[PDB]
Amino acid sequence: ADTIVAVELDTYPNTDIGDPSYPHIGIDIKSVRSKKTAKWNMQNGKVGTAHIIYNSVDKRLSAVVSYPNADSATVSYDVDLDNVLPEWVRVGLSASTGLYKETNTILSWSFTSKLKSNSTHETNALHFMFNQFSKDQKDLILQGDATTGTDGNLELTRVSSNGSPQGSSVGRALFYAPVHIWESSAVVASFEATFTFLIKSPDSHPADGIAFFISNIDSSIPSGSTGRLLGLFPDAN
Amino acid sequence: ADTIVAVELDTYPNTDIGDPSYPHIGIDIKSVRSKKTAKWNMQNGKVGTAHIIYNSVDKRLSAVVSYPNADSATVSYDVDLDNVLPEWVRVGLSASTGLYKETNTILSWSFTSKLKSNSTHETNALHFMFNQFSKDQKDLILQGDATTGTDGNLELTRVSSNGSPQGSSVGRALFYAPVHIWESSAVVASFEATFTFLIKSPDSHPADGIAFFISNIDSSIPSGSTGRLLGLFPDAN
Amino acid sequence: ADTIVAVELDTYPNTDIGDPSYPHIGIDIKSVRSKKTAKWNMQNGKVGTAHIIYNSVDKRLSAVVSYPNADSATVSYDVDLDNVLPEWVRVGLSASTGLYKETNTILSWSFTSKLKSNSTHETNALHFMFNQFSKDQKDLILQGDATTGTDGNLELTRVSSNGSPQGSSVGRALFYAPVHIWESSAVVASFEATFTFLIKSPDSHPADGIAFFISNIDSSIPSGSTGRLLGLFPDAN
Amino acid sequence: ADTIVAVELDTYPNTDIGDPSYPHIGIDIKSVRSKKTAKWNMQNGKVGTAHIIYNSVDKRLSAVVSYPNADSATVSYDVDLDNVLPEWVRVGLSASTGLYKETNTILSWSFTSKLKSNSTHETNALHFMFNQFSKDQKDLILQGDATTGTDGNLELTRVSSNGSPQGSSVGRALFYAPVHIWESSAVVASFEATFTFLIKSPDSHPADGIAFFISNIDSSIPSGSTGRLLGLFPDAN
Ligand SMILES: CO[C@H]1O[C@H](CO)[C@@H](O)[C@H](O)[C@@H]1O
Ligand SMILES: CO[C@H]1O[C@H](CO)[C@@H](O)[C@H](O)[C@@H]1O
Ligand SMILES: [Ca+2]
Ligand SMILES: [Ca+2]
Ligand SMILES: [Ca+2]
Ligand SMILES: [Ca+2]
Ligand SMILES: [Mn+2]
Ligand SMILES: [Mn+2]
Ligand SMILES: [Mn+2]
Ligand SMILES: [Mn+2]
Repeated sequence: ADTIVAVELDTYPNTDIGDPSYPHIGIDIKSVRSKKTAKWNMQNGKVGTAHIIYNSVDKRLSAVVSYPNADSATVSYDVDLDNVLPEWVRVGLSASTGLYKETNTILSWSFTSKLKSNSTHETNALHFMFNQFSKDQKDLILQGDATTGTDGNLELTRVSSNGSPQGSSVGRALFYAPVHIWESSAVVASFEATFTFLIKSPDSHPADGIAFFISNIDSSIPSGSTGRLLGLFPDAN
Repeated sequence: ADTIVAVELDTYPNTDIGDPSYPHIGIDIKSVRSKKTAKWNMQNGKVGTAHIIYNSVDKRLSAVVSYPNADSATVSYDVDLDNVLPEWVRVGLSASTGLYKETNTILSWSFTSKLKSNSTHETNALHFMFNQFSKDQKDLILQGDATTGTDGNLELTRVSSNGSPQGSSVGRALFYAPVHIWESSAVVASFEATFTFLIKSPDSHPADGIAFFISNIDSSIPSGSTGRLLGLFPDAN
Repeated sequence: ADTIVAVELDTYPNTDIGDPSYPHIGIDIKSVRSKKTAKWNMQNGKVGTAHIIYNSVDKRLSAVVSYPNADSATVSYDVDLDNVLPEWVRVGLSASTGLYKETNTILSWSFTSKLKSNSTHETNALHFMFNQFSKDQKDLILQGDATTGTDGNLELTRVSSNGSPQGSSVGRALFYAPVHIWESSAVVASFEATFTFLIKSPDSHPADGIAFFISNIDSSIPSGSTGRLLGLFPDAN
Repeated sequence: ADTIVAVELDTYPNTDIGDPSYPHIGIDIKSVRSKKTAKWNMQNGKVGTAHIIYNSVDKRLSAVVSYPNADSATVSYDVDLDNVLPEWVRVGLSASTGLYKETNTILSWSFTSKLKSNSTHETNALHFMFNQFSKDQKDLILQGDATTGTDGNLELTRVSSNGSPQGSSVGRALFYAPVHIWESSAVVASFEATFTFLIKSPDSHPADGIAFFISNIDSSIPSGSTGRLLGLFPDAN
């Protein structure tokens, strides 16, 4: 199986599997059952922003999600990524819908990674910023129903030509190049991620959510991982 | 008086005011009596690196100092800078010598600051990087005995033409422009600082140390702040 | 007098001093009589973008102004800034109105400067990005009628509370810290500037324009430099 | 065949095919016969730096190579990359040796790319910086004799364990992710590349050289492209 570390923007409460009984953001370490969550007052139809940060000194993964003029939800968790992820990984965005749906539109996404090694100003860095997604985005690996082009945005889950979301959908987008997330002889390693999203739900409740994730290089969507599994996990264990 | 927050690379143990009995790095919040320290195996004559980081989500100030192929000293401390520093500040480097001395040479210094406000991708940033210091460095405010030019380096404390350090010296270098370190309506604020130094001590023990600090805009060297006071504090309270 | 190098977004044709007979962008070297201009199809009421670039290898100052889905105006000019500007300067934005007016609103502004000196990876850099202007913006020097705060934007020229522009107005905003624009022993020096603006003209013709400029550190608005002079030049020579 | 645009640091004069009769840097557009060259006083055994720049406004490709305290060679050439390369490409470094040899060691390599599209602050960027090359560098595609690890450096051509260069060698290193070098609806596109190298020649004359290149995504070393062809071209046409 794959190794996943993720920050979920969970819109649908699947209390049977651990979700609190309200929209929330959480930190998932190899399991859809978040190690820690925070209430999130999701706003249907409004553009929002997520900020994820981490550094090997504090060994603390934190995320902040917010909407213009509104309280922001925050969540942090102590975790040493050296003990969880392989040295090389791929970063990406994932979303899904089940019985209930929503649009999982990504307007922009940026990522920065730095590795300071045992030497004088010897830093390795990787940075990419997407504000516009073209039809043939060769530096993105699209999996499942994810597509680009429609208004220059990234649609993680399927959306009909009229613009309405589809249920039972799952999509992901990973940056093409592998990222060196940590190293034995690293003095300091850190990364920062940001993305703006538009979750619009016409029907009853919105579902199922969007997630920023880090995984093994050769990761792919687990079968039947639509709905509650957010296109990240094979089961709800 | 001034408001100081500093990370000190203390080379001389003044146990009579709280210093551990050995070279150490510490975090000073308005007092030379560190709120927290960590043992530092300073290496006479070798070039070292310091990394200081902070973000408003974790409200945790951390620092890492190291030398090539050698264990690195680390220290962290929970502190909300909103409650301690004014909204606008100046950032700088400080050093001193007392009865015993050392060179407090700075080979490079970089700083990055970011403020994410309540809006879509509305970030304000400031970044500067010095690898070479010229004789007439107009974007630096030099105080006390600090000078630039000698090999394109920054000498915080006085050094004779032959190259030997002087005792009873105090110097500082602050970036010219004020930095917006935090704001009431900020979603995320963070800064990162790095500098490489060369502490060389000919005589007995090395003293007194170097420090990265943040202060009120109009800060200047307190009288008699040579020695143990590191050019930052008026007294040892 | 001051030494000015500027890229003007000239909205009012002052043909008797050399302006082409239509809105244009031009490059001014110590004179409001542009060394080179390009027709600019200015769009009243719409937000636009300006990009200014320069590097010491090509010794070529270029600018591009554009609006979403619209042709963009471009202008370039060969000029070695070493022979025109002092080694240290300040960068800023300037605007004015005369008999006719317009709003000269700045929504964001970023600047990057790099100096590569005679050494291994010895680069000095300066970077700032403003997307939000606060009421007490301490890192900006405001001159004339320039103010910040109204929607978090920068108003270069006077605007009444109801939102209508005033005539006979002149304003400027300069970054606080001096910028090292070039150095005798520099291998490569370069800068890049970007700002989005909103020029709205209720009355007859729009006037007078906005400009990005580089000047001697102690520059201030020349008396009577409203109107055609764009708050940059003492006269029309 | 492949589409190549390259800046060559040519150490061996193959006057038979157009080379000036001395070391030189040149700009190659789909042919080893440089469209333009500049004399280069290459220095055996010393670490040097190369800076390549380009922007779609001036449509000018420039390069600067230099050594500490020494004159630097410069070369520029007007060329619209839109008319020569695919929209998507890969960037890399190439080197070779023939009868005569040299080490083609890369100490560091950084690259920055930006695409400003028809919208408000809608920039796409890619940036990577290598100062240390590890044994298993997964984000680099190594072709031919290129290897990493030896002192954390990148050896483009073969080097015996004792440290001496081999003749008849060819190697390349390309960044893993495709780069979006230009787009029909782009307001401004630009890139910047930098790398420090160490060319050491024990024998007679040094040969054959190093080159920074941009090519179609699926590019590979042309057969028999050792020596004068710098691992870039199939023949000397
Ligand atoms: C012996 O005490 C003196 O010297 C030490 C070391 O230099 C300083 O810390 C102190 O303030 C005094 O000046
Ligand atoms: C003498 O000719 C050979 O050597 C030179 C220099 O090494 C190469 O340029 C050439 O292609 C051949 O291999
Ligand atoms: Ca759920
Ligand atoms: Ca002490
Ligand atoms: Ca005019
Ligand atoms: Ca040759
Ligand atoms: Mn959940
Ligand atoms: Mn101490
Ligand atoms: Mn004009
Ligand atoms: Mn050649």
